[PDB]
Amino acid sequence: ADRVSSLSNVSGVLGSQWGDEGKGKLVDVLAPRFDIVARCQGGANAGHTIYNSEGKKFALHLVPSGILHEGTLCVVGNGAVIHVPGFFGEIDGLQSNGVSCDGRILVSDRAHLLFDLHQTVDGLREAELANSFIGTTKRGIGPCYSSKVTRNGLRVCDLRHMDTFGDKLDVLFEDAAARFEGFKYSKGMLKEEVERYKKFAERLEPFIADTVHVLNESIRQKKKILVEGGQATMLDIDFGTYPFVTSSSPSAGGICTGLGIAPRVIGDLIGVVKAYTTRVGSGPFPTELLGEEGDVLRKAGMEFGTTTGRPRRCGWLDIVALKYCCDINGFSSLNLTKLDVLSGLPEIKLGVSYNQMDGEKLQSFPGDLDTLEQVQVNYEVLPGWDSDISSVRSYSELPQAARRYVERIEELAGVPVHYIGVGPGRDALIYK
Amino acid sequence: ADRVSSLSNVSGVLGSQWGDEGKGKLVDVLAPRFDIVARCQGGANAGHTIYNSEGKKFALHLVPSGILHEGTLCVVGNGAVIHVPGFFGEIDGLQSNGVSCDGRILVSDRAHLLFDLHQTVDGLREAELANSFIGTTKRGIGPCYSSKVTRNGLRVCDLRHMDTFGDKLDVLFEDAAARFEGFKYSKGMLKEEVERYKKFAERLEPFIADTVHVLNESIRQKKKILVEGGQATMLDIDFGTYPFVTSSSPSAGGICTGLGIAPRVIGDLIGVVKAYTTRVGSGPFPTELLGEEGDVLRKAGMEFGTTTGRPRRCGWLDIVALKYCCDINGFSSLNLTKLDVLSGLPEIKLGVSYNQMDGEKLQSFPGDLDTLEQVQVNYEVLPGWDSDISSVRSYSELPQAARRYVERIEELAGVPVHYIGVGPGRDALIYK
Ligand SMILES: Nc1nc2c(ncn2[C@@H]2O[C@H](COP(=O)(O)OP(=O)(O)O)[C@@H](O)[C@H]2O)c(=O)[nH]1
Ligand SMILES: Nc1nc2c(ncn2[C@@H]2O[C@H](COP(=O)(O)OP(=O)(O)O)[C@@H](O)[C@H]2O)c(=O)[nH]1
Repeated sequence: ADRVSSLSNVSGVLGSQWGDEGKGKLVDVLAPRFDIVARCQGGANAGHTIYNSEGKKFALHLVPSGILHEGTLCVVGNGAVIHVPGFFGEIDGLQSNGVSCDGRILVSDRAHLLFDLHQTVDGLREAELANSFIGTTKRGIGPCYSSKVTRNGLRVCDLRHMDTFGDKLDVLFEDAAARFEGFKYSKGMLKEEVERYKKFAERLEPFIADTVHVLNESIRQKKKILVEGGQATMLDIDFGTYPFVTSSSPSAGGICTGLGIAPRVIGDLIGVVKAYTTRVGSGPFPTELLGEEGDVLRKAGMEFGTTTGRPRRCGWLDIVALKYCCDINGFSSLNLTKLDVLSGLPEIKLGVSYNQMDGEKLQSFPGDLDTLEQVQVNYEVLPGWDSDISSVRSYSELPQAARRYVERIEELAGVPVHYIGVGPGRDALIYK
Repeated sequence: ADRVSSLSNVSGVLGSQWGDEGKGKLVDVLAPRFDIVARCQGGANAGHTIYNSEGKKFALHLVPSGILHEGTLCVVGNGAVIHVPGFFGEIDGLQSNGVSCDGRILVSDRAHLLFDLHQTVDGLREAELANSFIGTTKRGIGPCYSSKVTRNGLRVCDLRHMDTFGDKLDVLFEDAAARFEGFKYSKGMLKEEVERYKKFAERLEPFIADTVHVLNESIRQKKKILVEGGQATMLDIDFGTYPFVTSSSPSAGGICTGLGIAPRVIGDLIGVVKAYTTRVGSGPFPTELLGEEGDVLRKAGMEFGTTTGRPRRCGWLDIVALKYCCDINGFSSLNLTKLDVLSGLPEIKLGVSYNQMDGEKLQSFPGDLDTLEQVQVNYEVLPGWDSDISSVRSYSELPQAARRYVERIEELAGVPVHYIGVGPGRDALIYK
């Protein structure tokens, strides 16, 4: 079961559901076998939680999970968005925990910039909207990618030319003001922003590097590279549950557009499938458990915001969406995480079919929410088990009902399971 | 030289420079060998020009170039943006020219909608800006992709639920008004838009289909599919000459995010490289020829807007950019087009190296325009020729100086040339 040494020159870990499946943990385990670990999409809005040898907790945002290994180079691709202030704060927090970052992190010169501006703008949007509620989710991710699409946003390369940075930054400052009256843009406030990032440019300079060239050059030199997926594909701007999705492309296609590598060079793709689904926030949720069964999962899995402490909605594993997701990415294998959370459940259901409001079986996963929010899920109950498995390291040591579980999944999904998570620890992973 | 039968289950044609390289022509020639031809990115803003057997001129916008073959199904992927009014106008124009479209064109339900709104908004932007000039380029492409990223835009699936379409459309109508004072949004004007697209929904209905499912299902059934690239990768939102680029991703990664297919399933990728570069509009142009040499190319190649008649800037083939582009996409081969345009030139230069403002050779293509607009190109003059080759069908029949040309290119680029265009006609293509 040498799964660690079976991976190709260029491999990648992708989330196959919604929210946090625990990709980081896997990336941390597989990282020492790779020369480079790169984040291709998203911003610091995410948050991978990993633990070292001593059991020390680490919560990453932008930095790839491979940062805990000396011989590994972390890279933030061009597909990403960087909130420079928060970035350095993240760096400082790692440097104080004995983890050096100097010369071990590359920042794509082609990656766009997320200013505090986008953050306040993001907030202004909801303030007037139907009123999305309670949560300091001032993640200016949406607006930043918009500036990018609009082509009026700034990129990392701009910090090398502070001369023009001024008249390049005021342009989107002026824009935002024209839109919201809750923004005045003082000419004095602009002066600061320039002098602020002028200082930031000094510190960030050694990190900047031609991400596209470096990566491609690396491949020519046979350097192994593991791509860390930002979020899940069900959250994808195109394939996810629109409009309830992210403005980024968490799918496999995104690793090409976010890193600048050829689709032909991408080898194995491990899809992280949590034993049960968890959707954070409003949106369609077929397998959603509003009853005690959901409460049991939530507490056991600790499905609560790392900052907000808000409970993530839970439910049974959705195979319909998973199968659909498998096709889109073309996963070589899968990492079935948080299996230890299902312990204690007498019955564990699986969403297999999708019926219409009347009773017609759908051949594929619904695009529009109109049809999706009105579906009749067809479950498949399986024998559960009452046994703490957070200690099982070998596959054969698992309960018969638990083994039957992964097997039924890999059967319906079509893709085999090579990793089974039974604990948050770096050590808590079973190889199949 | 059975290049037509060498292509994989899923192949694709991509532009490797800027502007129009003549991808459509190739797609039209290769189309009859494929079961499906699909457009993965962009909107009607493009415009592929192809000719049938009788020599009839056809100018496509959204519809893939494979539309001229009966046993071929054209597909407009989820990555695209559809301006429904213009679409039907394009359909009507094809139906009158004896080309039926009923049941031969699929429209992705997940593809976003480009309303006249985005068109007027796009215009409002430039009106107040530094003043981009003269040109009815009211292509609301930029703003539409923005609505998408913002997640407040509408998609094709919404037309199936006109009930909510109303309150879903007014949302971005209200938005635009808040931004520009040159927009008032009459409640009466909204009423129309709803009743307009309510009628459009009736006509478009038979075209709509789950693009993602269909395509993937097709692959499972071994149906060949050829992807038609929208524009070129040097125009890519991430990899192109930002900010002078399009809001879409014309690169290979884009065919994944635009169609919903696995990166592992994409086979051959033919990169269309015109014999000389042509950049339409302002932006960095290293190999730009402002002298007579440029005028000769422009007239011979007919480098003028199909609608605006404006002359496209011209120059020598840029190998630096090409090589850089080759890596990003991973082209299996290349299609060297418009070779017949180089006839008459005593000398033909090739951009090989890139020197700094002082004299330092760059290892890679520049990201920021600051450095790019200030480079010293290092050419490589080759023997030209004075011979009308618009009649040469075999490779050996070409002039020695012309053959030496393609060979030096495929040598420096690393990827072989399999197609050489010597005329706009369907028949005017040489196989190497
Ligand atoms: N109990 C348990 N927790 C796990 C397991 N795998 C991962 N986790 C935890 O689940 C959370 C996963 O979300 P997070 O890592 O923030 O998101 P990611 O970006 O998808 O990695 C982390 O806090 C992990 O330490 C597992 O097998 N069992
Ligand atoms: N002279 C000449 N014209 C060509 C050749 N191949 C294509 N063209 C024409 O060049 C133009 C290329 O732009 P177009 O095809 O609209 O753009 P595309 O979107 O890249 O296909 C078209 O009008 C073609 O008919 C060639 O080998 N020689």
